Amino acid sequence: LALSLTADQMVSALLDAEPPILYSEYDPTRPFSEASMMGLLTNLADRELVHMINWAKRVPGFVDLTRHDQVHLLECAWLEILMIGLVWRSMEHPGKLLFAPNLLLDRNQGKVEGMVEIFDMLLATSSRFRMMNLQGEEFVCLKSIILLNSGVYTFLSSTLKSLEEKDHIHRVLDKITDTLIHLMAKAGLTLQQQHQRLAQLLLILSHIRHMSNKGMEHLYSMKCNVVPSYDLLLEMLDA
Amino acid sequence: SLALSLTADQMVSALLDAEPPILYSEYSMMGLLTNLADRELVHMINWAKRVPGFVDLTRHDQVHLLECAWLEILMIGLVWRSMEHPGKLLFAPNLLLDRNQGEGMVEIFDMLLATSSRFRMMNLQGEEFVCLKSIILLNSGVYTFLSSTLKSLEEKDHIHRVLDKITDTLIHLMAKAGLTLQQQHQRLAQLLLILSHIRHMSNKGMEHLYSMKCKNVVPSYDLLLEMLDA
Ligand SMILES: CC(C)=CCn1nc(-c2ccc(O)cc2O)c2cccc(C(F)(F)F)c21
Ligand SMILES: CC(C)=CCn1nc(-c2ccc(O)cc2O)c2cccc(C(F)(F)F)c21
Repeated sequence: LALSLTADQMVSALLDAEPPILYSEYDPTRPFSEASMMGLLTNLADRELVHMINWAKRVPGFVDLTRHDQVHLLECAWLEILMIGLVWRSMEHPGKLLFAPNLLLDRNQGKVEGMVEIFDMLLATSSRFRMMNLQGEEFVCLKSIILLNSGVYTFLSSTLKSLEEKDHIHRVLDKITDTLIHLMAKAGLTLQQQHQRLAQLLLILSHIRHMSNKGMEHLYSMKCNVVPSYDLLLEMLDA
Repeated sequence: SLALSLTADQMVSALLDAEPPILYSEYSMMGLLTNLADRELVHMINWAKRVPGFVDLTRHDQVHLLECAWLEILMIGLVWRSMEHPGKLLFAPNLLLDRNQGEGMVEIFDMLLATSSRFRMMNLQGEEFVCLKSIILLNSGVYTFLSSTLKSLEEKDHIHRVLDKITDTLIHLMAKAGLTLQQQHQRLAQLLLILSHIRHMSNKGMEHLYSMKCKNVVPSYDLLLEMLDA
């Protein structure tokens, strides 16, 4: 089971679980309009969705959850997860968001003003990871943490099983924390640097939550989808 | 620079000394929060000026931090107040609400409750608490300064440096309470992850103000700037 993994076995499992990078619908009309871009982002996200489920089911400890909790965690975290993907992808492309390898946009290219604030936010984050020289093995830990953390406070409670599930999530989070710290020691950071890096990394998740909330906000503000329903996800979950 | 030299114990002591008082609700739900919020904000600005590192920022930077953190700061105070009242939110000593007295915003109410209860199972400590509060003041708005000029870059480093001193401070508090090296970093992580949840609740909150046509209760950049300058 998942709580038994060493830190080395946790990084390995997480690396192996990695989803693939997808391409954007090939050769769209350029220049873009506001909706054409959104049609492209939306299409891409939907296609990534399928793969994130495959990825989520291989996150040590995810499967031990009832289906209901697996869905609720994904519901809450999916955009955050895409967004950290993006920001990772974009690190060595100052000024640009690499949504797909055939879809690399600067702040002017794509066609709203609330959108450009998010874009700006994604760019900032990406620089920050670049500044911190974020490592791949750290990124997979962070992405996993996002998955297990984002929706855990809103399980709601009561029943003993509801408490068990929350307690299990929290224990997996702890091993991921042990894993991050292990990577940091391994790399030769002092304890003090280790603690500090861990904090700096985790604080960034709060910004990623914020951006997701902003993004979700916008998504709900179109008369179109375009946001995976509970049943959609449940289904996608049964093997 | 001052702030960067503090010890873990001096940092905590500065932070406890700076705590706002707990105010009473003076005397519709939106009515009561607005009355309370408005009075609390005055105190929050004076608390903020006392957070080590914070006055070393430019006034425009102080304002942006506050503008970004204000609801999360209210909210976290609320969760800490309610910690010892499971099932209830202690808005004020004379305004302690249960889930059922909770029109819209029962979602936010529930989340608030869940956070409080998370606090309670964690045995969250007053000293840890004040450290998290400060972390939020300095973290929530730092990624959106605007870099550009040399100053804005110097301001960002300085914030990150203070944040690191709050990190050392939390760890010190845990090492001193007896936690093992392992338990220290797991607890530091559990603490900070909760902050994502607070951000989340704050955003839902704002969302809810705008759909209540209550956009007005928000402190504006200029409102904030005038209060700081006093
Ligand atoms: C241009 C802006 C402000 C984007 C925010 N955003 N980002 C992605 C996304 C899709 C795939 C991916 O891998 C990573 C992503 O971040 C995305 C997908 C749908 C809607 C939005 C939104 F929120 F803008 F409406 C999205
Ligand atoms: C100005 C307004 C109404 C903000 C909205 N607000 N304010 C507080 C809050 C206020 C003061 C305080 O001491 C503690 C609090 O938690 C609060 C708590 C729960 C939900 C909301 C909601 F949904 F309106 F955003 C809240």
